[PDB]
Amino acid sequence: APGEALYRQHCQACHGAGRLGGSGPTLLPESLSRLKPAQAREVILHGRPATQMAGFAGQLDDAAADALVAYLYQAPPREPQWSAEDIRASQVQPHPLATLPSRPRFEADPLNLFVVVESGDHHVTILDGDRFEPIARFPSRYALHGGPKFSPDGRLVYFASRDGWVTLYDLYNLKVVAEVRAGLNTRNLAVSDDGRWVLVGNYLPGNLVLLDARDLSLVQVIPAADAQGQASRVSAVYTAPPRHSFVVALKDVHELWELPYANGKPVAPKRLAVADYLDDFSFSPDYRYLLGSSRQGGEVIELDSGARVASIPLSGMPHLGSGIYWKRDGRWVFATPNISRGVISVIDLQNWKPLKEIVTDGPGFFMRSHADSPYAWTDTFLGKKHDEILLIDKQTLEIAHRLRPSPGKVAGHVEFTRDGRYALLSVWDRDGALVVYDAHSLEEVKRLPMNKPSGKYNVGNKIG
Ligand code: HEC
Repeated sequence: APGEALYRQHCQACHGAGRLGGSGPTLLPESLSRLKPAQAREVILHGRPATQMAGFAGQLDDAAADALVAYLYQAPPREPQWSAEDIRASQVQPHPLATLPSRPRFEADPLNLFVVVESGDHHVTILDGDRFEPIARFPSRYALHGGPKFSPDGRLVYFASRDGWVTLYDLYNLKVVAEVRAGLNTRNLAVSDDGRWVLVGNYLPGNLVLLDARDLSLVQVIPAADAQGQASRVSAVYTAPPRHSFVVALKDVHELWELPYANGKPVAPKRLAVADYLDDFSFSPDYRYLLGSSRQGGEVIELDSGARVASIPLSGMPHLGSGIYWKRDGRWVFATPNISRGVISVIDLQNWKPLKEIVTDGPGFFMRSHADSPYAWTDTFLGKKHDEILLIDKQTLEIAHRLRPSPGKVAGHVEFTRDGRYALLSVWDRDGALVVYDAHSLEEVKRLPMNKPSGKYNVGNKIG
């Protein structure tokens, strides 16, 4: 085909042999699932503003650009592999933990640090959570995915990237400890509650990759396949601390997995049959129940027996993974945003009966709160109107307040300081910002300019 030859001559230098990546990102069909071919075409011709991807309009014509786009989105004749041997060969260890002191090199409170993902230019900022000033900034792997995870004591932070790279960062020494490429297209990762294991959930290959959390060395590649042998992508991996287990959502088979690690490296799944494909898990506070979205509403499964105990039909497809729990009149309640409709659904835990449907302007994506806050903070991140953060009173279940940090720009995602006194909102824009708010007065206290900040993650709240 003409695309391949054009690719070798003009592209392989940076995007690598087989489109696996190199200087530039991986360019497999899975890698480009969020990039429409017309957008890829414009990137190839004119480049990406303010990056190392320059335009090629002067080197190739319309037919050559179309040929290249067609090649990038075409499935290869055989699926690319990423073996145990590939994984081990990719490990690097610039600052092994054995060689580093175990003392914070800074004066900021280690438990109030924010890890801030700067997705516009693929950097990470480490923020002093009391001064709201950076103590470190470093370039990350391209297109971080899934939000960072922490070691149990909050000293170490683990990043996963779209194209399969895992990064271990030591917050005390402000240094990259190790990196490894666990797959070719990665969904997210999870850290065991005893701090020993990293479990990586991959789309490509369809597998789980188990790493030693101290140096990102390979422990075992676990192919994702149901009991009948049918291959599957991993949708997401989660930690269930009271069960000392990983819980795995599988994209393409009627199974979900629990991998216990109390007795050692979690290499053997306990398989639980599900009636329908189930991903985007949420866990009840006691981790006895799993709330998932089925390909057909919400499904409540008991983890031990795997029995389906209740079904909750809700408008549109609710984003159960982002839902949160709190006590309202001395009884657990659960609230979830929605991907296609503009509503916040509130469910009663005791009976799994819906309590109230709070109507909003548009579909949202994020939800957060704090023991010290009387509101649940959410958004309409996915709607046509999307510059407002909504504060839903935990008791009245109504939008009590609204926050509009940058009128006209996408506002979304909220994280608090460890004591809940301040809330940090992201304006997801090239001319974006991290906006600090007093969580009780609700007034803007500070604003940090950033290129498309996405999530920020408070050590204290993430490990508490
Ligand atoms: C190195 C100097 C490169 C060469 C030669 C080519 N590309 Fe590239 N490309 C490169 C980088 C560093 C990046 C990432 C830029 C960023 O956002 O930080 C890219 C990006 C792309 C993309 C977008 C991928 C995405 O995930 O959004 C595409 C579609 C792409 N590049 C295609 C492409 C083609 C077809 C090339 C030869 C014709 C080519 N690139 C050359 C680095 C480099």
